[PDB]
Amino acid sequence: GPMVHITLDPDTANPWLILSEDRRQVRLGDTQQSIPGNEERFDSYPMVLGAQHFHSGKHYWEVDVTGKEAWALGVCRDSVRRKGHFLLSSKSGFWTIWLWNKQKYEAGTYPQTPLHLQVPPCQVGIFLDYEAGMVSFYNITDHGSLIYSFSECAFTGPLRPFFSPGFNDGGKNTAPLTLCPL
Ligand SMILES: C[C@@H](O)c1ccc2c(c1)N(CCCN(C)C)c1ccccc1S2
Repeated sequence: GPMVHITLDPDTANPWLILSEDRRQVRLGDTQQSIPGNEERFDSYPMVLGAQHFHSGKHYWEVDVTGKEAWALGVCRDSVRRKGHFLLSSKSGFWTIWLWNKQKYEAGTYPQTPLHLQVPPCQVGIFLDYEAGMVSFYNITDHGSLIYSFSECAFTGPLRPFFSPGFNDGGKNTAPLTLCPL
């Protein structure tokens, strides 16, 4: 079925991230880790990919975001740029939504789309339909209501799950993103 056990890919993880031993949780650290500058690693924001690659088909996973003031979630092309600054944009191979400033939910269209959520999500579901060209986000706290769906996505090659537990801010947003057991 579509549900997939996601694990995080340590080789992609920005040095400001701390991954759990089981690679099912990620949080912001208070200082940068000393780790390699390999080509796969995101170097400018606290971002990490799932290890799994999606070439086709339907895939679903859930993430716990309880109480965090910021986070970003979704899917991206494996071929996205890893080094440097960029726009988390569905014009650049990212299909993402995010929260920042405790209450500002946005979809990563270009320009960005403000999202009005009646029930702040504590868990988010991400449904990828490769052949349908869609990435859809569901509010598990609100009986699975639709947060946002990207459609007409140009998918070529493998996609990857995408995560950020926040940006660097001073160490306030310290709780992890946790991949829910399915
Ligand atoms: C504009 C778009 O390209 C972009 C790129 C990288 C990131 C974000 C947005 N934001 C939202 C803006 C935050 N900023 C004002 C300090 C994030 C939200 C949650 C976790 C990480 C991030 S990093």
